[PDB]
Amino acid sequence: WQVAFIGITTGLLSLATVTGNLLVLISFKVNTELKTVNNYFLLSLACADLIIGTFSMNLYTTYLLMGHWALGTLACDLWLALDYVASNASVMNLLLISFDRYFSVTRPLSYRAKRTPRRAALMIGLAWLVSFVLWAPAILFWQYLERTVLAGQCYIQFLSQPIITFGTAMAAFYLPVTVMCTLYWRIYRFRRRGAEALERAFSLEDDKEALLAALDALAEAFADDAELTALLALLRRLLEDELAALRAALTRFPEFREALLALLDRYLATRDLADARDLVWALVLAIASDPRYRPAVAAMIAFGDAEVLRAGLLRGAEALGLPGGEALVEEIMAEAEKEKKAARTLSAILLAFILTWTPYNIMVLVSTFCKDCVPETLWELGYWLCYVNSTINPMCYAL
Ligand SMILES: CN1[C@@H]2CC[C@H]1C[C@H](OC(=O)[C@H](CO)c1ccccc1)C2
Repeated sequence: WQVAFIGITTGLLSLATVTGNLLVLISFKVNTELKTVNNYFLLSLACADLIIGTFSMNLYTTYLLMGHWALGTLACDLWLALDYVASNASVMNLLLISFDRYFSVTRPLSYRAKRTPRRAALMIGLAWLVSFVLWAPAILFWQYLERTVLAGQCYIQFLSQPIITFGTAMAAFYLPVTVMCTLYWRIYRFRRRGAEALERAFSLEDDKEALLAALDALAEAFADDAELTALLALLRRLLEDELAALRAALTRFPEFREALLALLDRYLATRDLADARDLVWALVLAIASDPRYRPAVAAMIAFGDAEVLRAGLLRGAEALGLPGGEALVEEIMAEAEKEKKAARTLSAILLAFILTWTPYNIMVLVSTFCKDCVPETLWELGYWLCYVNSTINPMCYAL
C-alpha cells in the first residue's frame, strides 16, 4: 500500500521524463530549424534531463522503495556520475543562457556576430566539459584517491561535510541562483526602464524628462557602438555649435535614414517639445529595421510590450514614413513575441529550478544552523522534488 503508492507515481512520471526527452532530441534531427543557438542550449538541457530521468530518477525511487540497493549496487558510481554531470550541465546551462541573454540585451551588437550556430557548439561543449571535469572524473575516480565506493550505499563519496555541502549548495544553487537573480534584476529593471520610458513618451507628450530618460535607456542599450552611443548622447544634449557632426552619425548607416534628417530638422528647427518624441520613435523603428539591431530592441520590447510599445512603434513608423512600415512593425513585434516566449521559458525553468531545488537548499542551510531541524521524510520530498525539475523541462518547451 504505502510502497506501491510512491512507486506508481514515479513510474509514470519517469515515462513522461524520458518520452519528452527522446521526442525533443530526435526533433532536432527531424526539423532542421531547432538547431539554432537559442534552442541549442535546450538540446543540452534535454540530454541532461534524459540522462537523469533514465538513470537517476528510476534508480533513485528503486533505492527509496526497495532498500536492497544500499551498498549492493556497484553501478551507483555511474548513476551518480550521470546524475551530477547532468544536474551541473543544467545549472551551468541555465547560467549560460542567463549570461547569453544579458550580453544579448546589454552588448547586443558585440554578440550579434559572436553568437552563431557554430560558436554555440563551442560554448555548449565548454560548459559540458566544465561540468565533466567537475563531476565525472570526481564522482567516479575520487574513491581511488579507498578503491571501492567509499562507504557508499548509493550516495557520493566526497559530499560528506557540512562545510563542503554548504559550499556546493552555494557554488551550484546559492551563488548561481543569486547571480542569475542579479542578471534578472538588471535585465528586468533595464527592460522596465525602456518600457516605462517608451510609455511615458506615448502616454505623455509634455514631459521632456521622459524623452531624456528614454534616450538614456537607449544609450544604456546601445553602448557598444561609438556611432550609435555618440548619436544618442548628441540627441540628448541637443535638447538638454557642433551639430554638423550629428548628421555624420546619422548618415553612417543610411538605408532609409533619408527621412531621419528631415525629422531631425523638423524637431530641432521648431524648438519642438513633442516632435522629439516622434524623432526618438522613428530612430527606434529605424534601428529595429536593421539586420544587426533587431534582437537588441526586441529584448527591450519583450516585457512592457502589452499595449504601449505596439502603439509607440506604430506611431514611430507613421512618423518615419516608410512605405510598408506596417509589415516591418508586425515582423518586429513577431520577434518581440519570440523574445517574450523565450524569456517566459527562462522564467519558467528558473522558477521550477528554484521551486524544486530551494527546499533541499533551504534544508541544507538549516543543516548547519541547528542541524536537527527537519525530519527524513521532508529531506526525501525535497530530494525527489529536485528531480521533478527534469519532468517539467520538456513540458516547458512544449507550452
Ligand atoms: C543531488 N541531486 C539532487 C537532484 C539533482 C542533484 C542536485 C540537487 O542538489 C543540489 O542542488 C546540489 C548543490 O547543493 C548540486 C549538485 C550538483 C549540481 C548542481 C547542484 C539534489
